[PDB]
Order: sequence, then C-alpha cells, then structure tokens
Amino acid sequence: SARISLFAVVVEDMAKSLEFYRKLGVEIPAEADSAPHTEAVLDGGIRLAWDTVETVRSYDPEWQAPTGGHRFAIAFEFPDTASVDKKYAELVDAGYEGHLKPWNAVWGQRYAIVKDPDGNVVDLFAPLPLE
Amino acid sequence: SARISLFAVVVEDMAKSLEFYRKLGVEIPAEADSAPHTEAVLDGGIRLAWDTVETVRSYDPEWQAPTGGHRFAIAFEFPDTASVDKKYAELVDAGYEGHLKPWNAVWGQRYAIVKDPDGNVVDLFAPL
Repeated sequence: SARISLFAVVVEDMAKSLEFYRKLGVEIPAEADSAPHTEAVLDGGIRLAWDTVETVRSYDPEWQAPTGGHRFAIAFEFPDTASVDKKYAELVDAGYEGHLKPWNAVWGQRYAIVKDPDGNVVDLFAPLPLE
Repeated sequence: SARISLFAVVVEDMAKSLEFYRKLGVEIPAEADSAPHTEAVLDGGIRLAWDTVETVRSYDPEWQAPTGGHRFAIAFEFPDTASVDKKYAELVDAGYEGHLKPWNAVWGQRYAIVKDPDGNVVDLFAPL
C-alpha cells in the first residue's frame, strides 16, 4: 500500500520561494538557493520540495503555469494568536501579500492568509482553546 | 514556533476526489463524501485536506476553476517497483488521467504521474 512521502511546489525562482518559507520556520540551507530542486524534511519524515519550472519541464515538457483559482493551500500552525498576528505583519512588512488579515474563524482558530512568491495560498493559524 | 500542519486541495466534487485518493491507500470514511471539508492524518501528524469549491468561494467568491499545469504535486511511495506500474494501470482503468507512463527516472526511481480529478499532479514512485 502506498504512503504520501512528499509534497512539491513548482517555483519560478528558487531563492525567492525559499526565503519566504524560511520566514515561516522551514529549515532550508542558504546553499539551496542555487539548486534546481530542493527538499526539506518535515517533522515525521514527510518532505516539502521545490522544483524550478525548468526542472519540471525536463520530464514534463508541456507544463504551463495555470491560470484561475488556486488548486491548493499550505497551512502553518502557530502556538497562539499572538504568534499568528505577529507573523502576518512580519510577512507583509517583508513585502509579501497579506490576503486576509487575522480573524477569529468560525471553526475556532485564529486565522490569516498570505500568498507565497509564486502566488500560492498559505494559511496561518492557531487554535483558540478557550472556545 | 511555526510548523507545517496541513496541505489542502480544492475539490469541485468531494466524492469524486475522495474516491480517487482512497484508491491510493488514503483512509477516508465513506460519509466524508457528503462533507464540505475532509481531513486525513498522515505520518507525523501532518494532514491532507479537501475543501469544496463552495467552501472556498466563501472566502473567495471570485474563485474560478483553473486550467494549466500544476503548481502543486503529491508524491506517493510504493513498497516495490511493480506496484507503481500496477497502480498506474489501475487508476487509468478507473478513468483517471494518466499523465506520464511508468519509467526508470534518472534519479533512481520507478516513476509515474497521474492527475487527480481536480488537476493536481500525483507522483507514483518506488526506489530502483
């Protein structure tokens, strides 16, 4: 039986994408900026990977950047409301797109949304245990 | 302080999506087919989630089904190489999109690529 081993995102610029994720706590060496493909190991073993458009086209020649609504989102968990809000402001202050400012979501979590350098949706959240 | 916790995909049809993933060994309750949101816990606690387009258009009324290549891919590892070819044939027979047929990738893996019901790329692999 199969098991999910890795998740990957296609990036226009490796260095630019990597710096955004480093800002979200993902451990990535600076040296990876010059790589056509980068992988980071998440807690538990699953990997998050980045492949440049050229790398993708090496085996998937007809690949074209999609237009329209996002097909997915990557959600990061924080310990509390303070850390979520602080990170949102930090990312926006760093030049990244703040899509939806922090709010208390009906499902019981402090929630916020930003976009990565490639325009992908990234959620920031923390539980609201008092609810 | 921050850690990746979830990877979510937008589905036009929850049932159609979930049945594809159940075919890849993802344990998903049958009643999740009628839910606007579904989650499955993977190795280490990270979750794969599904959200209907309506759920999505809630906080994004503009959302329009995209077209084009993937910006995101999910890679499934298999116990052996024969399992990769077998699963690829099965999924294609089930009516799913076979993108790139099995081959011995230069990085040292039997590799194959299909697309899920919503256009997301799914890699099938096993070490050579």
